[PDB]
Amino acid sequence: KKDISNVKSDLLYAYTITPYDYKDCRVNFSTTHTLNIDTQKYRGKDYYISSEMSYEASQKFKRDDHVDVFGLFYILNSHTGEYIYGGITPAQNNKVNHKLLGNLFISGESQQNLNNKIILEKDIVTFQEIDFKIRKYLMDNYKIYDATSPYVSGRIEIGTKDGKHEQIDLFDSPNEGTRSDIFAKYKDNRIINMKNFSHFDIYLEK
Amino acid sequence: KKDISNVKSDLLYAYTITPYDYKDCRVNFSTTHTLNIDTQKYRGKDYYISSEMSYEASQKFKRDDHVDVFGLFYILNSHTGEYIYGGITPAQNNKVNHKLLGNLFISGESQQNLNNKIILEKDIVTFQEIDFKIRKYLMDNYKIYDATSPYVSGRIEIGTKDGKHEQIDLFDSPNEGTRSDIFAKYKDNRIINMKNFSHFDIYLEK
Repeated sequence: KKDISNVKSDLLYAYTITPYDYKDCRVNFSTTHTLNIDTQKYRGKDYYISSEMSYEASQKFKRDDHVDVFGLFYILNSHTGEYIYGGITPAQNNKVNHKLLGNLFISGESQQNLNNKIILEKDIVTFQEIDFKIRKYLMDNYKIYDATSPYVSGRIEIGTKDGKHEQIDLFDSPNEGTRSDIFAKYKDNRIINMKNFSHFDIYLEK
Repeated sequence: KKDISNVKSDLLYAYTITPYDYKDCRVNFSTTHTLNIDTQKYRGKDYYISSEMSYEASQKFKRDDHVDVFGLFYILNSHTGEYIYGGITPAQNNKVNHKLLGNLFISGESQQNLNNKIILEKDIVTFQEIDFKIRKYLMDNYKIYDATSPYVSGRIEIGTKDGKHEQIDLFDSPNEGTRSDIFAKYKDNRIINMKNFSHFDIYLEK
């Protein structure tokens, strides 16, 4: 397997990044595996976002649909395009604010309360957006990916109102551990409806 | 299976098209499944070709390589991009002319000589380019895809100097029979070196 210090290294680099956050963009057209979205209003002439997704995900969107974008690039220096995986939801029409409830469980420590630290402004959100914001919070506040951090494993659990949980591994660097490898998981464009969202639980093992 | 008149219908439409033929273009960058190539000198500002290929094929090309393009689009009305499958070879440096030798075998007729009808100007060529030129010749001269054509099956056989043959089905319309379906086969970017090329044989069954 891959050694923990390499994993952290990969992730520190990969997630130290500025996400693309564009609201209400029109889908120009679909390709075999991607959606080409108009971001000219934000980035200038001829600019577009190229979102690679699974077939099932893509079929939910068609030419001219209005969409919101939240994704992390896996390529740099790419002309008029910005390349990401998934990160697409139907455009949010009315303004909205969701203050998330959450808890932090660090090995051998007492539960920490993280309520209201993370706020979302969409009713329908991608796991990619949720994942990123939480990781960033953890990186910023707990330096989870620093070489000297004591964490050796951990995950995020998204809890829904039916009592179920969705897990997201926090220390996984597949294949060569490049952004393309690490962000590939977002290609399913998994989304969650805030109305079903309960709270999140983070587990870090020392 | 698919009925023959539908197949011909699909192919008539699909192959009635003007190919993109651009020489000496620079590769801008690679994505997970495509190559983004600079065609600004031919199509204008910000224009590019996007060539989708198999992993193995793509790895043969890197940023800044000079390449020649010969491909058929599978998408229309796509902004500053032109989308195709494969169709990429290392740029041809010196001028060249290859007059191909070939034969036509139509069921119950005598062999027809097709020598020198098809000419190539590259030493290294894609099957896509070879396939297209021959099909077009057949469409133009034998109307193989017309509803009233008598052909019910057939193929092209590319013969190499070692005595081997590569077959290309002339009447295959997979899946929904869209250009995306029919041209997907070109994604392997299969190429042939003219020095190994012997002649081609076409078989049409009535």
